[PDB]
Amino acid sequence: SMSVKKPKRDDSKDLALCSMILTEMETHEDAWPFLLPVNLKLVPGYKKVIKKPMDFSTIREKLSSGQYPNLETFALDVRLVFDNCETFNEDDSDIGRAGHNMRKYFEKKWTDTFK
Repeated sequence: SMSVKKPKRDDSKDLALCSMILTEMETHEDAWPFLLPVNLKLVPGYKKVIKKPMDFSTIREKLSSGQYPNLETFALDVRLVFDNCETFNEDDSDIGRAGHNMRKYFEKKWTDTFK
C-alpha cells in the first residue's frame, strides 16, 4: 500500500532474457506453423473464429519496439499463439502436435529462467 512495498525484484535483464527464449522458440524445428501471421485471405474461417491472432514474428516486433510493459504480458502473447492453435487444429494433426510440443518447450524455459 502507500509507502509500504515488498523488496524490489531485479527486472533489468527481463528484456534480454525474453529475447533469448523467443530466439530458441524461433529456431525449434516445430516452429514452422507459428513463424508468420496466418494468411486471413487464404485460410477460410480464421478471421471470424480467432479473435486475437498472434505469431512469433509479431511478438518479436512488439518486443523490439517496447510494446511489452513487463515479462507477464510477453508470456500472455506466447500462450495466445498456442491457445489459438488448439482452437483451430485437431490434436491429431501435424500442426496440432506442433502446438503442444512448443507450449511444453516454452513453459520449461519460462520456469527455469524466471521461477
